[PDB]
Amino acid sequence: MKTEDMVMISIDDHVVEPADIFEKHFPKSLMDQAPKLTAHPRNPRVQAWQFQGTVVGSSGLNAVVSWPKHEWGMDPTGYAEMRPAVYDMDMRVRDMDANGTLAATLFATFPGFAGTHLASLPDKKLSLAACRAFNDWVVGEVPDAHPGRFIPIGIIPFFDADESVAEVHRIAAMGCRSISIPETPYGVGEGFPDFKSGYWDPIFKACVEHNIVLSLHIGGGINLVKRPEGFDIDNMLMLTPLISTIAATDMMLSGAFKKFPDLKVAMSEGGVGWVAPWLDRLDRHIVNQSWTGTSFLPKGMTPTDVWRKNFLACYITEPSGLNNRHRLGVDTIAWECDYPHSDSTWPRSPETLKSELDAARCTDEEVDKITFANAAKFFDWDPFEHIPREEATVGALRARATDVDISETSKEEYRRRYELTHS
Amino acid sequence: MKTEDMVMISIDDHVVEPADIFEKHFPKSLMDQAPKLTAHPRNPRVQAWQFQGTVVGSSGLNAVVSWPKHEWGMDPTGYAEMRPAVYDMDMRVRDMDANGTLAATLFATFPGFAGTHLASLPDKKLSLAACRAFNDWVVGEVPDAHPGRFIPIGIIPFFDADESVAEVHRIAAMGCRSISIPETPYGVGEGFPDFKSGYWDPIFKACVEHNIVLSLHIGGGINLVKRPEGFDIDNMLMLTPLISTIAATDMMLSGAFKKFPDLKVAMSEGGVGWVAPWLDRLDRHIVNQSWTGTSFLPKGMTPTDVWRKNFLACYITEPSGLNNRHRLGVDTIAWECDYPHSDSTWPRSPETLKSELDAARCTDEEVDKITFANAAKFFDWDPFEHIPREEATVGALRARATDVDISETSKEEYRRRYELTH
Ligand SMILES: [Mg+2]
Ligand SMILES: [Mn+2]
Ligand SMILES: [Mn+2]
Ligand SMILES: [Mn+2]
Ligand SMILES: [Mn+2]
Repeated sequence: MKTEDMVMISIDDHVVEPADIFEKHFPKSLMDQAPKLTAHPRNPRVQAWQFQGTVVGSSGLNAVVSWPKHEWGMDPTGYAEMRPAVYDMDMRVRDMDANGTLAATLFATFPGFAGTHLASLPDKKLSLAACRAFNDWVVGEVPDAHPGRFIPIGIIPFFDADESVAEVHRIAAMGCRSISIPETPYGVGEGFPDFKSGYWDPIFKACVEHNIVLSLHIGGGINLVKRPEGFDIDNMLMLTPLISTIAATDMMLSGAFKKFPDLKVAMSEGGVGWVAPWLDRLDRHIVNQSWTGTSFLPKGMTPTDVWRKNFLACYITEPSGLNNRHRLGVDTIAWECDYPHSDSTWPRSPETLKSELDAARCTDEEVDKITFANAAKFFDWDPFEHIPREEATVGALRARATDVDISETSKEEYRRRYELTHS
Repeated sequence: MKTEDMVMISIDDHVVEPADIFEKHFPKSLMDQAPKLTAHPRNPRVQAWQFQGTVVGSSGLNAVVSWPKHEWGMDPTGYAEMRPAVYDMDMRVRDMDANGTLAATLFATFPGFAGTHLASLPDKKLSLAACRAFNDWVVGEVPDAHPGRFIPIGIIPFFDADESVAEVHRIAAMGCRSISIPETPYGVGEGFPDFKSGYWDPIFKACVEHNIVLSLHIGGGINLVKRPEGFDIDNMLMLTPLISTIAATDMMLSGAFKKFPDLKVAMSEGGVGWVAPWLDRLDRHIVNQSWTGTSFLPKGMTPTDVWRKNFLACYITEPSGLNNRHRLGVDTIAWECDYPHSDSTWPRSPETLKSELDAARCTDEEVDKITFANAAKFFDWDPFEHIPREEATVGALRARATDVDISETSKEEYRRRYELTH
């Protein structure tokens, strides 16, 4: 197979919500309490969202596409500095065309990719309104404005189980395929109930009823880990995506799959390699403990069986990861772009992934599984409903974007263009 | 190769120090302050070590050898309940013969396998004395009494850098090949200095001068991870050996290999599979950050280069771990028995490992590397100085031990035998 004939669905990307999202979707009677854009306290030159006495904005590692690498950093950033495609979905699909990406899966910024910023705030009626307004935009408006380009994923008001169940039903009917939930809830704020407590069971139940995937995105497990005093960016960047073992262990040992055997879990941005040693240890534990007469799994299943039925490993780039694909089961590995994060392979995702696939001796069947078919089955999404397959390939989408400039562009030049646009 | 013809060195096992260790090795002038046996406050049926107003005993997951599985647990256990081989080194070598194990590497129980129990106590003169007495026993007496069966490994009084350097030099002269140090020092107690701070540099320097390996054994990383209030033994037991990524990242990014290019680090009981995804991310980071003109690594070296020269991955059983052996470099993977821990494969270590090696299509040369030759080279230890190779194989050692009973034996029966004896 040629690079140009790949079909690529990404099951993990990120969106910066545009400035009018709450003007358009917050309840009118609550509008004077809606999230509003203000200058960041540490950067009058960039805006951020003020909500319930808090201000939050985008990190400068999470919207870096096309920036020179020396401009990447932890400091807050904002619309003026960003390539417009990070916040303008009309421009986003053009960047996706240029990268050969058929579909993307948009994790939230302002509410938290798992909704934890809304869950941290004291007025839960206000936080609930903000959750529903966000879902109305990212689940309803965006996928319908760009049919076939976005896999609908939302968040829930997980501080309130009954309201979370209601929201699952509500966004299921809007086409929601996944909800992003905190991967290690006991690590969030003061702590929320863990998966073993039963607190999440009505949410798990409603998701199974709608075939909705739980996306457990990295970023929670790192907050569990004590570090030495001096903040080491490089150390954090190294550990943060390599410890999905914690949340996956929690979910496996919670008994969730014995109670809900059809429950689906995607370990978003977790990579591949962590799975193999973890399954080896779990598999051996179940064998060695079979004398107890019970386990956290449905009867007659090994951990590897449950991996293959209920889990999806998700990765951007990991050349050695595919050397255990037969251990895991090749059906359980899905690619992601992670646009516009520092870890994204944009705008060379096809070439970068194809080189790894070729070095791992992937067959064409395996290429298709990893680049789109595993994700499409797991998220119950038809990639060619709105865009025929011959028009959905890397080569065909790139042919629509020969005019898209993908060269390195300073955040200062985006700012100059932004200031010209808004005067 | 047949099972019987393997040669097996374990670079990670554990010892339960016997009752007379401090009677024999603690300074005579301080004997009234030595650790002394007493009833364990949480289990009066077993003894435990009292030292400086604390009492610590063995865990029932760390001396399980021959017990029925339903008897394994986190309750304290003691001499009376243990198979004698766990604390009696004359019986230990017979259990090693029965398992086909040529050599073992004995991590401590009472001081902490990295000495953190001694470091937690207020009187550091007594803690230093206990450290030196333990090293005298486990580095000096035990390997001398059983030549060729134990790779000498010690601990250090790491609460004091000057005393630690002095002790490295002292135990190096006794044949020490490794020191076990806390893998994540900032998580120990209220926190000790991390590897990046430079505090450990004179210790690293002394180790390199004697070609002594740093053993970073699992168990410290888990104490960094917040858990929910509701405890799940299984959750702890599942996570504890799978997060060696933390301490390895700390050591890699500390700059220690830039300052000490020959420093050697063994990730004891850490498994294998964590390495490949971690090296992929480190290799990528160093490529993508090369514009900075700085690195935590020596010039002209990638993270994979430093892995191959400076690290050893250590594992008991991991059927899928060898599927990235060429990624890592097959010279960097070493087997371990972890006797007498719950994770040990005793008394069928050869059979269990061989099945994994065959399934991974290992060549005879790769078999020899993983079972003994990588460890022997990494720890600069000659496996055939006292025992010729022909007499050192699984089959030859097991022929020494055909009379050794290895059947399941309840801890109540060991207690019956123990109490008759005493
Ligand atoms: Mg139904
Ligand atoms: Mn992501
Ligand atoms: Mn990311
Ligand atoms: Mn061990
Ligand atoms: Mn162990």
